Amino acid sequence: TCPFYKKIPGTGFTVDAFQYGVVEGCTAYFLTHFHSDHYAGLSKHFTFPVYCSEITGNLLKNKLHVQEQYIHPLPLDTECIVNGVKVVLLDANHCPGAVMILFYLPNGTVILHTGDFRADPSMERSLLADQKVHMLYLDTTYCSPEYTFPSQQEVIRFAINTAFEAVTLNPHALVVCGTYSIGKEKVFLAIADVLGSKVGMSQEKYKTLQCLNIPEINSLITTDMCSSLVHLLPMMQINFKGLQSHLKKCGGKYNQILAFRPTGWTHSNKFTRIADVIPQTKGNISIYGIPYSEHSSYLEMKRFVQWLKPQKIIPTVNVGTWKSRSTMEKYFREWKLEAGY
Ligand code: NI
Repeated sequence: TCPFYKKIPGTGFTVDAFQYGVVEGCTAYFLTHFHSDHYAGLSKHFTFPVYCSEITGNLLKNKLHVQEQYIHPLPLDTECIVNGVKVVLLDANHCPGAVMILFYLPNGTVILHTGDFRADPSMERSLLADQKVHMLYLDTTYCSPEYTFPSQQEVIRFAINTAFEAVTLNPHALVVCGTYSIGKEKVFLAIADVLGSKVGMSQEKYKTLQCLNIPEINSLITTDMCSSLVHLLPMMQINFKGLQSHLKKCGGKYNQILAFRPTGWTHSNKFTRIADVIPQTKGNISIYGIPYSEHSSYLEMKRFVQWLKPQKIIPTVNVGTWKSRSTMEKYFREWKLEAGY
Protein backbone atom coordinates (compact mmCIF):
# COMPACT_ATOMS: atom_id res chain seq x y z
CA THR A 1 0.00 0.00 0.00
CA CYS A 2 1.17 3.41 -1.17
CA PRO A 3 2.20 5.80 1.60
CA PHE A 4 0.45 9.20 1.89
CA TYR A 5 3.62 11.23 1.15
CA LYS A 6 3.62 9.74 -2.45
CA LYS A 7 0.10 10.92 -3.23
CA ILE A 8 -0.85 14.41 -4.58
CA PRO A 9 -4.22 15.46 -3.01
CA GLY A 10 -6.93 16.69 -5.36
CA THR A 11 -5.45 14.90 -8.26
CA GLY A 12 -5.23 11.47 -9.86
CA PHE A 13 -1.43 11.63 -9.45
CA THR A 14 1.30 9.73 -7.64
CA VAL A 15 5.11 10.45 -7.48
CA ASP A 16 7.77 7.66 -7.44
CA ALA A 17 5.09 5.01 -6.63
CA PHE A 18 5.69 1.96 -8.90
CA GLN A 19 6.19 -0.89 -6.26
CA TYR A 20 2.60 -0.93 -4.85
CA GLY A 21 0.71 -2.52 -7.85
CA VAL A 22 -2.30 -0.64 -9.27
CA VAL A 23 -2.79 2.36 -6.99
CA GLU A 24 -6.57 3.07 -6.68
CA GLY A 25 -7.59 6.34 -8.37
CA CYS A 26 -4.23 6.93 -10.15
CA THR A 27 -4.49 8.19 -13.67
CA ALA A 28 -0.82 9.30 -14.17
CA TYR A 29 2.37 8.05 -12.44
CA PHE A 30 5.18 10.65 -12.28
CA LEU A 31 8.84 9.54 -12.05
CA THR A 32 11.27 12.23 -10.72
CA HIS A 33 14.53 10.44 -11.74
CA PHE A 34 16.16 7.13 -12.70
CA HIS A 35 17.40 5.87 -9.28
CA SER A 36 16.31 2.31 -8.27
CA ASP A 37 14.59 3.18 -4.93
CA HIS A 38 12.34 5.55 -7.01
CA TYR A 39 11.66 3.43 -10.15
CA ALA A 40 11.26 0.12 -8.09
CA GLY A 41 8.49 -1.82 -9.81
CA LEU A 42 8.69 -0.52 -13.39
CA SER A 43 9.37 -3.09 -16.24
CA LYS A 44 8.28 -3.79 -19.91
CA HIS A 45 4.88 -5.04 -18.57
CA PHE A 46 3.84 -1.68 -17.11
CA THR A 47 0.64 -0.37 -18.86
CA PHE A 48 -0.23 3.05 -17.25
CA PRO A 49 0.97 6.53 -18.41
CA VAL A 50 4.43 7.56 -16.98
CA TYR A 51 5.28 11.22 -16.90
CA CYS A 52 9.02 12.27 -16.69
CA SER A 53 11.87 14.17 -18.31
CA GLU A 54 13.25 13.26 -21.82
CA ILE A 55 16.44 11.76 -20.29
CA THR A 56 14.44 9.60 -17.78
CA GLY A 57 12.18 8.44 -20.67
CA ASN A 58 15.36 7.37 -22.74
CA LEU A 59 16.48 5.24 -19.74
CA LEU A 60 12.95 3.71 -19.22
CA LYS A 61 12.78 2.66 -22.96
CA ASN A 62 16.45 1.35 -23.30
CA LYS A 63 17.32 0.01 -19.87
CA LEU A 64 13.97 -1.17 -18.38
CA HIS A 65 12.18 -1.79 -21.83
CA VAL A 66 9.06 0.10 -20.95
CA GLN A 67 7.04 0.37 -24.15
CA GLU A 68 7.03 3.66 -25.93
CA GLN A 69 3.26 4.20 -25.95
CA TYR A 70 3.29 4.52 -22.09
CA ILE A 71 6.29 6.99 -21.89
CA HIS A 72 5.27 10.68 -21.76
CA PRO A 73 8.37 12.92 -21.74
CA LEU A 74 7.87 16.70 -20.88
CA PRO A 75 10.20 19.59 -21.64
CA LEU A 76 11.59 21.54 -18.67
CA ASP A 77 10.56 25.11 -17.65
CA THR A 78 7.30 24.82 -19.71
CA GLU A 79 3.64 24.92 -18.56
CA CYS A 80 1.97 21.57 -19.57
CA ILE A 81 -1.58 20.25 -19.01
CA VAL A 82 -1.75 16.63 -17.77
CA ASN A 83 -5.22 15.08 -17.28
CA GLY A 84 -6.68 18.53 -16.80
CA VAL A 85 -4.07 19.91 -14.33
CA LYS A 86 -1.24 22.44 -15.08
CA VAL A 87 2.29 21.10 -14.21
CA VAL A 88 5.87 22.33 -14.67
CA LEU A 89 9.10 20.29 -14.50
CA LEU A 90 12.20 22.02 -13.09
CA ASP A 91 15.90 20.90 -12.96
CA ALA A 92 16.58 19.27 -9.54
CA ASN A 93 20.42 19.61 -9.60
CA HIS A 94 20.61 15.84 -8.73
CA CYS A 95 21.59 13.26 -11.42
CA PRO A 96 21.00 13.55 -15.18
CA GLY A 97 17.27 13.87 -16.03
CA ALA A 98 16.21 14.50 -12.38
CA VAL A 99 13.28 16.96 -11.90
CA MET A 100 11.17 18.76 -9.30
CA ILE A 101 7.42 18.97 -10.14
CA LEU A 102 5.16 22.06 -9.65
CA PHE A 103 1.43 21.14 -9.49
CA TYR A 104 -1.22 23.94 -9.87
CA LEU A 105 -4.37 22.37 -8.29
CA PRO A 106 -7.80 23.15 -9.55
CA ASN A 107 -8.80 24.71 -6.20
CA GLY A 108 -5.83 27.29 -6.28
CA THR A 109 -3.35 25.34 -4.07
CA VAL A 110 0.22 25.14 -5.48
CA ILE A 111 2.43 22.09 -4.49
CA LEU A 112 6.21 21.68 -5.12
CA HIS A 113 7.60 18.08 -5.01
CA THR A 114 11.42 18.32 -4.96
CA GLY A 115 12.08 14.63 -5.81
CA ASP A 116 15.75 14.21 -4.89
CA PHE A 117 17.60 17.59 -5.15
CA ARG A 118 20.68 19.59 -4.24
CA ALA A 119 19.27 23.09 -3.40
CA ASP A 120 21.01 26.01 -5.06
CA PRO A 121 20.55 29.84 -5.02
CA SER A 122 19.94 29.64 -8.82
CA MET A 123 16.57 28.03 -8.05
CA GLU A 124 15.49 31.40 -6.51
CA ARG A 125 15.38 32.69 -10.20
CA SER A 126 13.55 29.85 -11.80
CA LEU A 127 9.72 29.78 -12.39
CA LEU A 128 9.41 29.36 -8.58
CA ALA A 129 9.99 33.13 -8.11
CA ASP A 130 6.53 33.95 -9.70
CA GLN A 131 3.98 32.56 -7.19
CA LYS A 132 3.31 31.26 -3.74
CA VAL A 133 3.73 27.53 -2.73
CA HIS A 134 1.36 26.13 -0.12
CA MET A 135 2.82 22.60 0.32
CA LEU A 136 6.50 21.36 -0.10
CA TYR A 137 7.25 17.60 -0.43
CA LEU A 138 10.94 17.87 0.61
CA ASP A 139 14.10 15.68 0.07
CA THR A 140 15.27 15.67 3.74
CA THR A 141 18.20 13.23 3.24
CA TYR A 142 20.71 15.48 5.13
CA CYS A 143 18.31 17.42 7.40
CA SER A 144 20.65 17.79 10.48
CA PRO A 145 23.40 20.37 11.08
CA GLU A 146 26.21 17.78 11.27
CA TYR A 147 25.84 17.22 7.55
CA THR A 148 28.41 19.42 6.04
CA PHE A 149 30.36 18.87 2.80
CA PRO A 150 32.18 21.12 0.19
CA SER A 151 30.87 22.47 -3.16
CA GLN A 152 30.96 20.08 -6.10
CA GLN A 153 33.50 22.52 -7.78
CA GLU A 154 36.00 22.19 -4.76
CA VAL A 155 35.70 18.37 -4.87
CA ILE A 156 36.34 18.21 -8.61
CA ARG A 157 39.36 20.57 -8.24
CA PHE A 158 40.78 18.13 -5.59
CA ALA A 159 40.19 15.07 -7.85
CA ILE A 160 41.70 16.63 -11.07
CA ASN A 161 44.85 17.98 -9.15
CA THR A 162 45.34 14.55 -7.40
CA ALA A 163 45.04 12.47 -10.56
CA PHE A 164 47.21 14.82 -12.75
CA GLU A 165 49.98 14.84 -10.11
CA ALA A 166 50.03 11.00 -9.73
CA VAL A 167 50.05 10.12 -13.43
CA THR A 168 52.67 12.81 -14.28
CA LEU A 169 54.94 11.35 -11.55
CA ASN A 170 54.20 7.81 -12.88
CA PRO A 171 53.00 7.45 -16.51
CA HIS A 172 52.36 3.77 -15.83
CA ALA A 173 49.61 4.48 -13.16
CA LEU A 174 45.94 3.58 -13.94
CA VAL A 175 43.06 5.65 -12.54
CA VAL A 176 39.85 3.79 -11.51
CA CYS A 177 36.50 5.40 -10.53
CA GLY A 178 33.59 3.49 -8.86
CA THR A 179 29.90 3.80 -9.97
CA TYR A 180 26.58 1.94 -9.19
CA SER A 181 23.92 4.30 -10.56
CA ILE A 182 23.68 7.37 -12.80
CA GLY A 183 24.87 10.65 -11.24
CA LYS A 184 28.33 12.05 -10.38
CA GLU A 185 29.58 11.66 -14.05
CA LYS A 186 31.63 14.91 -13.60
CA VAL A 187 34.13 12.92 -11.33
CA PHE A 188 35.35 10.54 -14.10
CA LEU A 189 34.78 13.01 -17.01
CA ALA A 190 36.89 15.79 -15.39
CA ILE A 191 39.76 13.39 -14.52
CA ALA A 192 39.82 11.85 -18.07
CA ASP A 193 39.80 15.40 -19.62
CA VAL A 194 42.94 16.50 -17.58
CA LEU A 195 44.75 13.24 -18.59
CA GLY A 196 43.94 13.43 -22.31
CA SER A 197 42.09 10.13 -22.22
CA LYS A 198 38.63 8.62 -22.97
CA VAL A 199 36.89 6.86 -20.11
CA GLY A 200 36.77 3.05 -20.51
CA MET A 201 33.85 0.96 -19.21
CA SER A 202 31.57 -2.11 -19.71
CA GLN A 203 29.06 -2.32 -22.52
CA GLU A 204 26.18 -2.08 -19.92
CA LYS A 205 27.53 1.23 -18.46
CA TYR A 206 28.31 2.65 -21.95
CA LYS A 207 24.65 1.96 -22.94
CA THR A 208 23.41 3.86 -19.85
CA LEU A 209 25.63 6.90 -20.54
CA GLN A 210 24.48 6.96 -24.19
CA CYS A 211 20.93 7.78 -22.88
CA LEU A 212 21.96 11.00 -21.02
CA ASN A 213 22.13 13.78 -23.70
CA ILE A 214 25.63 14.75 -22.65
CA PRO A 215 27.22 17.01 -25.39
CA GLU A 216 30.01 15.48 -27.41
CA ILE A 217 29.77 12.18 -25.36
CA ASN A 218 31.12 10.09 -28.27
CA SER A 219 34.42 12.06 -27.87
CA LEU A 220 34.59 11.23 -24.11
CA ILE A 221 33.80 7.51 -23.44
CA THR A 222 34.64 4.06 -24.93
CA THR A 223 34.21 0.30 -24.48
CA ASP A 224 37.82 -0.30 -25.53
CA MET A 225 39.50 -0.63 -22.18
CA CYS A 226 43.00 -1.09 -23.69
CA SER A 227 42.90 2.39 -25.24
CA SER A 228 41.93 4.21 -21.98
CA LEU A 229 43.81 5.09 -18.75
CA VAL A 230 40.70 6.01 -16.74
CA HIS A 231 38.51 2.91 -16.09
CA LEU A 232 35.04 2.69 -14.51
CA LEU A 233 34.23 -0.29 -12.32
CA PRO A 234 31.31 -1.27 -10.16
CA MET A 235 31.45 0.41 -6.67
CA MET A 236 31.68 -3.05 -5.02
CA GLN A 237 34.98 -3.71 -6.74
CA ILE A 238 36.59 -0.50 -5.16
CA ASN A 239 38.63 -2.30 -2.49
CA PHE A 240 42.21 -3.75 -2.38
CA LYS A 241 41.15 -7.26 -3.55
CA GLY A 242 38.97 -6.04 -6.43
CA LEU A 243 41.63 -3.64 -7.61
CA GLN A 244 44.52 -6.16 -7.49
CA SER A 245 42.39 -8.45 -9.61
CA HIS A 246 41.65 -5.72 -12.16
CA LEU A 247 45.42 -4.77 -12.44
CA LYS A 248 46.18 -8.44 -13.26
CA LYS A 249 43.76 -8.17 -16.20
CA CYS A 250 45.60 -5.20 -17.76
CA GLY A 251 48.52 -7.33 -19.09
CA GLY A 252 51.48 -5.50 -17.44
CA LYS A 253 50.48 -2.13 -18.96
CA TYR A 254 50.25 -0.62 -15.49
CA ASN A 255 52.14 -0.93 -12.20
CA GLN A 256 50.04 1.31 -9.84
CA ILE A 257 46.29 2.13 -9.27
CA LEU A 258 44.86 5.37 -7.98
CA ALA A 259 41.06 4.81 -7.28
CA PHE A 260 38.18 7.16 -6.34
CA ARG A 261 34.97 6.26 -4.37
CA PRO A 262 32.53 9.15 -4.59
CA THR A 263 30.40 8.72 -1.49
CA GLY A 264 27.85 11.10 -0.03
CA TRP A 265 28.63 12.32 3.50
CA THR A 266 30.86 10.20 5.78
CA HIS A 267 31.83 11.17 9.46
CA SER A 268 35.38 12.01 8.29
CA ASN A 269 33.42 15.25 7.16
CA LYS A 270 32.98 16.46 10.79
CA PHE A 271 36.80 16.72 11.33
CA THR A 272 38.66 17.07 8.05
CA ARG A 273 38.90 19.70 5.27
CA ILE A 274 38.79 18.51 1.59
CA ALA A 275 42.36 19.99 1.37
CA ASP A 276 43.58 17.54 4.02
CA VAL A 277 41.92 14.26 2.67
CA ILE A 278 44.30 11.30 2.41
CA PRO A 279 43.86 7.85 0.87
CA GLN A 280 43.95 4.30 2.20
CA THR A 281 47.02 2.58 0.72
CA LYS A 282 48.25 -1.05 0.36
CA GLY A 283 51.38 -1.56 -1.73
CA ASN A 284 50.91 -0.02 -5.23
CA ILE A 285 47.05 0.63 -4.61
CA SER A 286 45.66 3.90 -3.14
CA ILE A 287 41.82 4.57 -2.58
CA TYR A 288 40.39 8.07 -2.01
CA GLY A 289 36.85 8.53 -0.62
CA ILE A 290 35.69 11.95 -1.89
CA PRO A 291 32.46 13.68 -0.55
CA TYR A 292 30.77 14.47 -3.87
CA SER A 293 27.06 14.98 -2.96
CA GLU A 294 24.01 15.25 -5.23
CA HIS A 295 21.76 16.11 -2.19
CA SER A 296 21.39 19.42 -0.26
CA SER A 297 23.65 20.06 2.73
CA TYR A 298 21.80 21.17 5.85
CA LEU A 299 22.64 24.83 5.21
CA GLU A 300 21.61 24.72 1.45
CA MET A 301 18.27 23.05 2.46
CA LYS A 302 17.58 25.67 5.18
CA ARG A 303 18.32 28.60 2.78
CA PHE A 304 15.94 27.19 0.11
CA VAL A 305 13.07 26.57 2.53
CA GLN A 306 13.50 30.02 4.30
CA TRP A 307 13.32 31.63 0.78
CA LEU A 308 10.31 29.62 -0.41
CA LYS A 309 8.30 30.07 2.85
CA PRO A 310 5.89 27.10 2.41
CA GLN A 311 2.78 26.80 4.59
CA LYS A 312 3.29 23.06 5.15
CA ILE A 313 6.35 20.67 4.75
CA ILE A 314 6.02 16.92 4.07
CA PRO A 315 9.37 15.08 4.31
CA THR A 316 10.03 12.31 1.81
CA VAL A 317 13.33 10.87 3.37
CA ASN A 318 14.04 9.59 6.91
CA VAL A 319 10.30 9.05 7.53
CA GLY A 320 10.54 5.60 9.12
CA THR A 321 11.50 6.48 12.74
CA TRP A 322 9.83 8.66 15.36
CA LYS A 323 13.18 10.16 16.37
CA SER A 324 13.96 11.22 12.74
CA ARG A 325 10.44 12.68 12.27
CA SER A 326 10.65 14.66 15.55
CA THR A 327 14.20 16.00 14.75
CA MET A 328 13.00 17.21 11.25
CA GLU A 329 9.85 18.90 12.71
CA LYS A 330 11.98 20.78 15.29
CA TYR A 331 14.24 22.22 12.54
CA PHE A 332 11.27 23.24 10.41
CA ARG A 333 9.86 25.25 13.38
CA GLU A 334 13.21 26.84 14.10
CA TRP A 335 13.49 27.94 10.46
CA LYS A 336 10.00 29.43 10.44
CA LEU A 337 10.50 31.37 13.76
CA GLU A 338 13.88 32.73 12.62
CA ALA A 339 12.57 34.00 9.22
CA GLY A 340 9.05 35.09 10.44
CA TYR A 341 6.67 33.19 8.09
NI1 NI B 1 18.29 9.87 -6.14
